[PDB]
Amino acid sequence: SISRDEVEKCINAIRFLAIDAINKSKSGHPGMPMGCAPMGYVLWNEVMKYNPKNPDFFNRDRFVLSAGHGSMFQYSMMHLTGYDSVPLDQIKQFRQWNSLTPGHPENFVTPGVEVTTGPLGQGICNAVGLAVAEAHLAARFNKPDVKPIVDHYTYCILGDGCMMEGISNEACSLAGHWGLGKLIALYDDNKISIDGHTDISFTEDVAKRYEALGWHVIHVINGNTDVDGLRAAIAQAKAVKDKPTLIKVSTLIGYGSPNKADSHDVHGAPLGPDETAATRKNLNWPYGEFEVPQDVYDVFRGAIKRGAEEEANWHKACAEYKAKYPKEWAEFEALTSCKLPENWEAALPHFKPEDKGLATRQHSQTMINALAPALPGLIGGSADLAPSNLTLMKISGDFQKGSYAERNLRFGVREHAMGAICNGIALHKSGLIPYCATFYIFTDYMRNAMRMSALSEAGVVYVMTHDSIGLGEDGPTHQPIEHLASFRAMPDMLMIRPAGGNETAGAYKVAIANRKRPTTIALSRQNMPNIPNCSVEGVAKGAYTIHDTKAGVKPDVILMGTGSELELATAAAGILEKEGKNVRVVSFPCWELFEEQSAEYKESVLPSDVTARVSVEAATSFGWAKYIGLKGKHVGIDTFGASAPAPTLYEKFGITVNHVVEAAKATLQH
Amino acid sequence: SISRDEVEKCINAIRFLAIDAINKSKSGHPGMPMGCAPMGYVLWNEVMKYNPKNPDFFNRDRFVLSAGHGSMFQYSMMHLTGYDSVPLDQIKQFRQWNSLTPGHPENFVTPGVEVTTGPLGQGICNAVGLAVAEAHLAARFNKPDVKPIVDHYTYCILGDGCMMEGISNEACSLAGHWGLGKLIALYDDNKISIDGHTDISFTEDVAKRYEALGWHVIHVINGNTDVDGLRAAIAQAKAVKDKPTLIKVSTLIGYGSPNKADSHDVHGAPLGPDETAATRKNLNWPYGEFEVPQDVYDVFRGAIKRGAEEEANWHKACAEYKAKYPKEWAEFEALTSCKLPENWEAALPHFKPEDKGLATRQHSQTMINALAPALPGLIGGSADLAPSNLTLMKISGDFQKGSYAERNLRFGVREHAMGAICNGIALHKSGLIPYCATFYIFTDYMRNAMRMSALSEAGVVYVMTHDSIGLGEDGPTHQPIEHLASFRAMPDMLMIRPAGGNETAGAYKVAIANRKRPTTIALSRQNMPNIPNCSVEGVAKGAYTIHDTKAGVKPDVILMGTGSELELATAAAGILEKEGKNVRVVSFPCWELFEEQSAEYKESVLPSDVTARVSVEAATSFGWAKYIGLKGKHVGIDTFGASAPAPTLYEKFGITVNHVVEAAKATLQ
Repeated sequence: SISRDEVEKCINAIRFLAIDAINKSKSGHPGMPMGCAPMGYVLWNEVMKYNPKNPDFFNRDRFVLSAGHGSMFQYSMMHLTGYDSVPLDQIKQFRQWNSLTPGHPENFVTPGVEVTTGPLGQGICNAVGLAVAEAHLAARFNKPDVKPIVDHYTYCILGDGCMMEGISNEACSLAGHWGLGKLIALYDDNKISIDGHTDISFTEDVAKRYEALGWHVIHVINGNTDVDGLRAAIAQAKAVKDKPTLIKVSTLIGYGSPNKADSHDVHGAPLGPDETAATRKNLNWPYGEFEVPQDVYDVFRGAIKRGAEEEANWHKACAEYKAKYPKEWAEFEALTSCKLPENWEAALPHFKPEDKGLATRQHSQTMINALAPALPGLIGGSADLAPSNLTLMKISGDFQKGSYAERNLRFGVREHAMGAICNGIALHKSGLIPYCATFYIFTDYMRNAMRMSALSEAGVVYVMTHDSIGLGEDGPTHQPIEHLASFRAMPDMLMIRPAGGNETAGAYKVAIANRKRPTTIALSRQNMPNIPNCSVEGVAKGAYTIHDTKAGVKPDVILMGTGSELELATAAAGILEKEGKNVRVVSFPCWELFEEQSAEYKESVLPSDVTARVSVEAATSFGWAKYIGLKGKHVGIDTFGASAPAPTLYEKFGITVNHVVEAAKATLQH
Repeated sequence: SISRDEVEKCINAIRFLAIDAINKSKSGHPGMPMGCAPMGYVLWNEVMKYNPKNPDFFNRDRFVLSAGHGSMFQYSMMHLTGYDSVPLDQIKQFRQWNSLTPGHPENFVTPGVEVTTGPLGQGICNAVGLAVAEAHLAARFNKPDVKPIVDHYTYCILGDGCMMEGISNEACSLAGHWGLGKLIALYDDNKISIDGHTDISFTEDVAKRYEALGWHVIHVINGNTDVDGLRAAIAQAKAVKDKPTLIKVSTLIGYGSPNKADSHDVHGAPLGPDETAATRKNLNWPYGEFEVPQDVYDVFRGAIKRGAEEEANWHKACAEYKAKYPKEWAEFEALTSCKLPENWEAALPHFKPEDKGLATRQHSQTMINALAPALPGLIGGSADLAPSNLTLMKISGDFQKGSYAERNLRFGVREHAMGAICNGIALHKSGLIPYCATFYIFTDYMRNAMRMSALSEAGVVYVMTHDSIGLGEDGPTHQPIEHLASFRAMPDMLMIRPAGGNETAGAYKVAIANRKRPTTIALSRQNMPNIPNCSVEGVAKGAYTIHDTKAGVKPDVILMGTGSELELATAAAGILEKEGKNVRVVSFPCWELFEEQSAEYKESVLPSDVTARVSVEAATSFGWAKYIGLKGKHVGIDTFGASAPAPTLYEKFGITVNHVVEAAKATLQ
């Protein structure tokens, strides 16, 4: 198909597209793309299965750049191979306003970028999730007597920064435990990022750690010019079926640059005009700024016909599968379409006040088991112990090596990777709906992956038990206080705190409907009543009125509560009513959804001329002023907790009916 | 000396103290204390150097329980050996209100508990930092011709949960790289250690991973009864001087329980009455609830006399060192007293408006260099960032194997472990004042360690650059939005966002003064002016007035800003004044310190009858209603950012002088 000199020319086109883009932006990271260009050549021209004119081709191989600062690498490949999202005009707007070439790769901007990377380590974990999705669907759907309808590899390029982050060890431990033989990680072993060389903080035996994790390791000593060995390494990775593979590819950062190759300076600053001149000379490249030779395009643009044929062949496979297995095909199509099934929502049960109250962590278990039969894509699990979490799907077993069709995932004590792996599962874009679960307090371990769900529009459902001092004796290491505020402040993340059974159903209904935005649901250890007028529909409104003393009469005072504290507000209202006050009780399960309601709706709940307002929530008062104002009062806890039984903690910290009444009286004086 | 039989008796006394305590509390984790009891016997009765009547003995070995759910293990040991913080009556109040025996070990509650653990993985990291402290002080102060004045080991017990958490791989990578030969980690390898999960989720070769990280590894195949082998393992760990040692100790969780040993049930629920009587039977233990046999006390309480001797010997070594090295001794004593040097605060420079503006990340570099010569305990560094950041102390070099006396630490891309390591450095209680640094956005990687700083009353200074969309082109993966709010909400963490040089000095003055509470300082990429009336002292008030149109006259509108946005408030004030308004400008560098002021002070800054209020900050509106009210307006950004040059981002997102002016006009109604 191609000569060694024309491969070399193709390799250098990748290099100079990156270099010239970063010179023009005056911002960015040329050294990694210069070192990785040979891998890009092999991956995009010889190995990966994809359709550049259809980034949504179900059975494409997935590529993730975990080393996201090297974004000009991926954009160079995508332009070269004919993706319509990265024409040359977009290369020339790297890092500019409203370009499709942001500084770090972003799935939500650029068709053909699978996930969002940049924060180091996230990408490799997302790749693990993408491989889980492939393995799961392959196991559930492939039949032995016809061609496979699910069969693709997951490729990830990562560097020393990714290898230092603990999240990567977590995820790679899991990938080894699960035997994910279609995950292939290419490690850019170039001895750098931002503090000199790596002999300064990073002298561990990375290949030996990966063996310890259950990976197959292959060493490419010369990733600068050994294209044959890169091809051979990738073939050997494919022949190892039962373990993920790490290809350790030694490169020179900034390869080509006479003066700045193998330096820290080429990591995170443009080469600049002088050195770019010298690099063109040194690599014998006569082509001008952004000018890729036509023969190089005729090579890379071969991906267009090759991808069209791959996709046509997969359609052939699917037609033949459908012929023999129409029922299974119909299920595969309905799932992978990402359309939610007709009537799934009716699976959710309803509660009456007469139903004896349960903890919302128990309601949540009810919801998971109600939904799993209705939602073929529901998949997930815990970092915990589902005894102390209640998050298993009774209809399925445990996902493991040799039982990849099973739907319950056991992450171990790996919160951060669990989140990022879930991102990958959702962003496979095959209709899998990932939920994951731990104590709410341990959201602090996994905060960046959770933010990546919100940024990348990945509808992960975060099911978070033990939401407050209600957990009791484990004490303030385990008791959330700031956490609700922290997620309310986070853009594009729903933070739902249901009070009772209906609102827990309501919380899950919103979470499932939000395929493109994550939902965190804060759940109690302790029992709570089913309060009259709490509803499924009320959750969707974010805040809704559940009591007025007198219909049609403006409240004297508004009491707002959430979750386990809503009952303090309803009880306080009864007391205040007996003194002749007109009280409105508002349940506030989701602030974000209340802000998505009309002005008229928000005013109907919280009339602007009623400033006598109390909020109650076993969490900080921080943020509450948005609704309680300067003249209102919060009943909660703004300090850390303490180690004691929950009923003692509620009394000692003053989270009580009597304090709600006192506060209501204070706000009536203003 | 002691017989095998008397040892066994002592081991069982640990087991039953823990079991009986957890039965009474009806809450807790007996399995790990039952499996680790032999290690406890060896460590407390034979190996560790400590004074149970002086938990502040400078040269004590440090012990950290990383597996913090096993807290009754440590409390049992402390009680048996004579610590006055854990009398029997406190054993009987495990997990109760205001006891000295909280569910997880807490340094701020119980003298003799060194750090706060429970969140898995934190303890091993904090142990790395305690080892760093010891290695550093030893290298700075020990002299080759007299007995050392710094010489102690750092012991950590950790389990499968800590081993699965990424933070521990980060910290153990650093400990290997640094060759921390006085760190000895005892790994409770009790598979069924849950979660996860037996041969579910966790099948990696932990010993091989640790070899990869540069550790020496020892296997104790029978941690249930091989006391001789545990003794030998610890001796071998001490003989390896140039690597941290992992002793992999195979135990049966719940050892002694005939029906629930080696089960998930015994991990995190009390044995209960039936299984406790069975265990009493199975272990041939006749003694009643909380009854430690006197002959077991006479063994364990030997720590009193041994501890007094150890501490007297250390005092002897100190007298001999002082005789020959009186200057160096004076320095050691002043540092290790934890008292801050008189006049250290004078080291901070002052700025005036004609001084050309700089980025607060540059001001912070100035402050670090001003303080380092004045503060002998200043130590710290960065997570792969000191060129973009600017956080090196020019008076010292790089902490590494062979140069432990140096004060700049290079953590690599390991933000979470950096923070926990720093907790350990602080909580060595030897005067070291740790700072650590990264882009503010990456606080999300390290959030639990930061929260542990606040809970544990550790005075770590978090120096966080690139605080906003002012960073520009890296885009929304790197641009903080919710971060200021998230730290404002965190209990007992100061979140300071200085505007200009004076406030940067004032942020550092606050941070260093606070040896028992952490400070996070958010710093800009971009330059900003030195604004008139900004001051060191104003930062300590948290919010303060920097402009009024007319002395004596009540504002019509109050503009409040922080950091790089304070200039937008001052410029907007001038425009509004030219129209005829009276304007007050308030700088809001630290919300926490403002809330510590008197009601009269708060009212002096934010008069209650003036409700026309605008806040401006390149961050979310969330939280700001506390000061702007329902009628006020925020100029900021509540969405994620975007990848473009910073000036473009400020204009597109509406964070401009003109938007402050328009917002102010809207609030005036």
